[PDB]
Amino acid sequence: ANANLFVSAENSQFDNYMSGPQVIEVVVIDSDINDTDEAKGEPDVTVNGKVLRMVQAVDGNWYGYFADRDQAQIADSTATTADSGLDFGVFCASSSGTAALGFSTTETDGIAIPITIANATATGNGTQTGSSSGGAITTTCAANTLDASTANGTINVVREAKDPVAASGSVSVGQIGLKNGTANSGPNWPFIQLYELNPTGNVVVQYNKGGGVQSTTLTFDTVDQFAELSLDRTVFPRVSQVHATITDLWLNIDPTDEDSWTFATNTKNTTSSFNVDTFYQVFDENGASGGSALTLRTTLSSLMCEDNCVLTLDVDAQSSGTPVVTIQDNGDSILTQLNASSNTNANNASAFGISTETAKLGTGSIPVTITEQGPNSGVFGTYDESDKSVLKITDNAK
Amino acid sequence: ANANLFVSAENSQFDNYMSGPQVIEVVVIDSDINDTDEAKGEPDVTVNGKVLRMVQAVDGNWYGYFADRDQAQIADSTATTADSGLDFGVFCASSSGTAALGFSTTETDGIAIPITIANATATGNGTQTGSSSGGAITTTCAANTLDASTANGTINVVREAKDPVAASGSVSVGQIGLKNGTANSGPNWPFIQLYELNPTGNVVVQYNKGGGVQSTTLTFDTVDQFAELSLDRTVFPRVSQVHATITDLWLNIDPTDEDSWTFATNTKNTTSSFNVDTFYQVFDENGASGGSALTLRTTLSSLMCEDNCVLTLDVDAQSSGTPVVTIQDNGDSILTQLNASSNTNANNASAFGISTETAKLGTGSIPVTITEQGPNSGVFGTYDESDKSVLKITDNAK
Amino acid sequence: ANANLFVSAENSQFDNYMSGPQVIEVVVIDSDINDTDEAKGEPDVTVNGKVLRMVQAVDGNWYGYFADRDQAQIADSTATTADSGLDFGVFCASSSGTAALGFSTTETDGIAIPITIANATATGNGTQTGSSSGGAITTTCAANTLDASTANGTINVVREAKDPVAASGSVSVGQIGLKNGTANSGPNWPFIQLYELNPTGNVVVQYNKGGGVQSTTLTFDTVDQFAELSLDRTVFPRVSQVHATITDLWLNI
Repeated sequence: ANANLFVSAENSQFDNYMSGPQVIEVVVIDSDINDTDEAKGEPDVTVNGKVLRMVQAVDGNWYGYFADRDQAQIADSTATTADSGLDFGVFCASSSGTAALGFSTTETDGIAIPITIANATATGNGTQTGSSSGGAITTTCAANTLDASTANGTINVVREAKDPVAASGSVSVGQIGLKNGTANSGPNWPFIQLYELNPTGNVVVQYNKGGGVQSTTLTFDTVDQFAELSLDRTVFPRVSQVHATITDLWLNIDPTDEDSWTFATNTKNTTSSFNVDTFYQVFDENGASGGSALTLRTTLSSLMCEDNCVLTLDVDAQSSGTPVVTIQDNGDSILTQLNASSNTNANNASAFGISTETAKLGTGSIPVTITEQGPNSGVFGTYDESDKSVLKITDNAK
Repeated sequence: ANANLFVSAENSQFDNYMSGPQVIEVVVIDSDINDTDEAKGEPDVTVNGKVLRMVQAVDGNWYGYFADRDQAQIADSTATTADSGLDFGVFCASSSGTAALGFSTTETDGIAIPITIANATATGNGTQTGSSSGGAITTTCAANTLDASTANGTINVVREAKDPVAASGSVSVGQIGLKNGTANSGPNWPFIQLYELNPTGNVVVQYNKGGGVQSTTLTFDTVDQFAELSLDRTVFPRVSQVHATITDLWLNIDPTDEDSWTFATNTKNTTSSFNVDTFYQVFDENGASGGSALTLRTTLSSLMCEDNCVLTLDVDAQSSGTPVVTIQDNGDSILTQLNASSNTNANNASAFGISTETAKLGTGSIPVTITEQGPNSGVFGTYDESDKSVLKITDNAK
Repeated sequence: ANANLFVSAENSQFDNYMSGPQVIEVVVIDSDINDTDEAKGEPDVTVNGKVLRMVQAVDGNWYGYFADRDQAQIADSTATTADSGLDFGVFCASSSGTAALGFSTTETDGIAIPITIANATATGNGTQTGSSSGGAITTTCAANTLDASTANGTINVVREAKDPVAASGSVSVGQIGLKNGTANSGPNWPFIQLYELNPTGNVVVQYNKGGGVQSTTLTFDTVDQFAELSLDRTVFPRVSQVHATITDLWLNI
C-alpha cells in the first residue's frame, strides 16, 4: 500500500486487476497536508501520466474517482431511469470542468457529474444516458446547466462519499473550489474523471512528493480467471440453509459501498418473452428498495463479461416432481409469495417474486439476491447477518 | 494495533470476545492530531469495513461508541422508565445523523441519541423504548425533535464520557460538528452507532493512517466459557466476611464506568408471584440510588445469556433451623432491615430488603449487590473498599 | 507514581499508609490538559469510587484535597482560636457545595471551607469548631454565609496552595467555577472534601483517561510500626550538638 497513497484495486488476492464499468477510489493520507483550516496545496497525483484532481474531505484525506471512458458510457446506457442501475449521471466534455465543477479538468477524457438535463440542447448541455457503443465525448456543460438541474445526486456507482471540507477563511470548498459541496445529494460531489485505458495493458497511479514518488500499477483485463462459486457443504439434509459464496472482482462496481445484485435464474421458465437476466441494486445491503430493475443481458458482452456475470438455477434436476430447492426472504432482500393460494405452499419456488418489479422478476423466474461482504472485498454471499440464506432445501425433498 | 488505536474489548484474558448489549469504546491517541485549537482531519476508523465517526475530546483524543443493533433494541425494551436500567436513549434512522447530531451517519445501521420524545408521531420522531424482537430501524429524527426534548442525557449504558473540545475560531464542537456538546447531560454526546453483526463471527476495527493500518479483531459470541465464581476461603469461622468474586465479560455493559448489578437470590421464597431475577444499576459504585429496578428475567435468553446472568443463594442448606449466612449493608449498596421487631435479629437474612424498591426486592427475596473492580475489567465482587462484604456468616452458626 | 497521577501518601518507605487527621493531596500532571486559556474538561478522579473535584492551577496542574470525616472533626475541636493548631476552617454539608464553592460536591461526606461564622444560626450556617466525637455533618452553608465572613483563609492544615487559573473568556475560575480564587487568604481555595473511611481498610484513588486507568491504593491504620528516633552518634563529648531525627508518618499533617 506504499505509505501515503491508497488505490482500491490494490488487492493481492486478485493480483491488482480491474475490469468492467467499476469506479476506482484514490486516497492520499499524509500528515503534511492533513489540516482543514489552512489552504495547503493539492497533492500531485497522476494516472498513466495524466493529472487526477483530488478534493479534501472532513477526515483530512484527499479523494479522487476515475473509470474507463468507454465502459462508463456503455454501462450508463443501461440506466434508463435516473439514479437507478449503473448511472454515472451525465457525461460532460473535459473543457466543462471550470464551468461545472469550478476547477480545471483538461487532462481527462471526460467527466461524469450527478445532475439531470432540463433543457436537452444539442451543444451546451451534456448527455444524460450515454452511448451503447462509446467513443469520444464532445458535448460540453456550462454554469447555467447546473442551476437548471431538477434532481441532484443521480450517480449510483458511488454512494458512500466523505463530506467535502467546508469554506472557512482562506479555504475554499474541498480546498480546490467545488461549487456545491453537499456529498451524494449535490450536483458536484462525487464526480468521476474518465480516462481512455488499454485493455490487457497496465494502469499506473503515481503521487509525487518531496523525497520520492509512490506508484501503484494495475492491470485492465477480463477477470473470469479469479471468479468462482463455493457451497458450504457436500451433502444437504432436508431443511438446511444453502450458503452460496460468490467471489468476482467484476461485481464490485462501488469502491465505497456494499454492492447488491439480483438475478432471474429460472432456466426452465419456457415463456417466449422470458430470458435469464442480471440486475444491479434492486435492493440495498439493508434490504431496502434502492431503485428499479434494469436489463443487463444484451450489454454484458460489451462490459468485458467473459462467462462470469450470470447466475442460473435448476430446482428439480431429475424432474422427479418434488423440487429440491426453494427460495425465502432474508435481511438483504424483499421477497414476497405472490401465489398465496392454500393449494400451494412455501416449497413452490415459482410462487415467490418481487412485488415492485413484476414484468421480469414476477411469479416464476426465481429471483436470487447476493450482497457484498464488505465495501471493497469482492466476496458476495446469499447469507445475511442472522445466517438466513435465500436458498433453502425443501421439507419433503427426496 | 497497540500503537495509536485502543478498543475496549481488547482483553487477552477473555481472548478478545464481546457479547450481549455491551457498548464498545474506540479511542485514537496520536501526536499528529492531538491539538485542539487547529482543525485537524477526523481519523479514518472503520468496523467491518463501515465508517465509525470519531468526536475529539479535551484530552486531544478521538472517541467513538458502537453496539450490535438487535441487542441494543432488545435491551432498551427492558428500560420502561427513562435513564434507568439498560437505556440507549432513542433509536433514530441512519439518515437522521445530519438533522440530529449535525454530521452524516449513513454507513451505520442506526444511532442511539440521549433525548426523550415529547410529540410521539409515527414518522418524524424516533422510537423511545425499542423493540423486544429487534429488526431494522426506519423511524427518522429531525432538528425539531431535539428542541422539543424535555429531558436530555437519557443514555444509561455510557455514563463517563470525556468533554467534547469547544468551538473556537476554525474549530467546531468535537471538531466534527456536534450541535450541543455538554457531555452525559446533553442531547448528543455520548451517542451509540448501531451495526448489524454476525453471532459467532469476527468483528474487525481498523484505523487507516500514513505508513500502515492498525487492526484489532474481536469475536461476537456467548461467553459463558469465561465466567466463574471464587470464594476467599475453604472453611469459614463464625463471624467471617464471605468475599465472593465474579468474573463475567457479559456483565461489563459500560466501558467507561463501574458497573453495578443487584440480584434477588432467595431460592426458597415460594410465594407464587416471586421469581429469582436480575437488575441493572439499582445502585452506583459509591452506594447511591442511581435509578429504579427493572426486570430482566424473561429477556436474558434474547441477550445471549447462556446460564451465566443469574445469582441464587440458599442460607440454610441442611434446614437445621439455624441459618449459616446473613446479609448486611456496605459502602456500595443501601440495605435496610425492614422487620425491625425486637423478636428478630441481624441473623435473619429475610428481614433485610431495599426500601425504595419493595415490589420485587422487599422483605424476604435476599438482595445481593456486586460492583465492578475497575471501569473495564470484567471482575466483580461483594467486598467494598473498607473490606466489608454483603455476605456474612451468622454469629450462632453451627 | 504511575505516569500522570500523584497522591501524597504514595511512599514506598511507609508502605502507602496514612493515619490521623492528615490531609492528602491528589495532583494530575498531563500534557493533554495542561493549557489554561482553553476550557478543557475536568479530569475524572474518584476515591473509594466517589468523585473527587479537581481545580486547575497556574502551573497547568489539577489539585484536590481530602481527609477522613471523623478525624477532621475531632482534630478541628482542639483549635479553640481560628487559623491556629489543626483548624480545617468550617464544616459544611455536601449540598452546600453549589451555594458556597459554586460547583456540586454531593458525592462527598462533607466539605471544610476557610471562613468564619458571623451569624451562628442553628441551621443555615455551618459549624466553626467541629465535634470532639465526630459523626455525620448536617448543618448547611449558603451564599450569604460567605459574604458575612469577617476573616478568610482560616484553614491551617493546608498552607502552601497553588493559585487557581484565572477567569478569561470561556474559562471560569479554577476552570470548574470557584467563587473567589485568592489562594490561602480567600474563602474557597483551598478546601478539603471529607470522606468516611474504614480504619484498617484500603483507600483507592483512581483517574480514568483514554488508553487506561491509573490507580493508587492506600491503607488507613495506626502507623506506630514506622515510627522511630535516631541520634547522630553513640558517645557525646562535653559541648556537643545532640542531632535528633524523628521519622513519623502521623506528624506530616
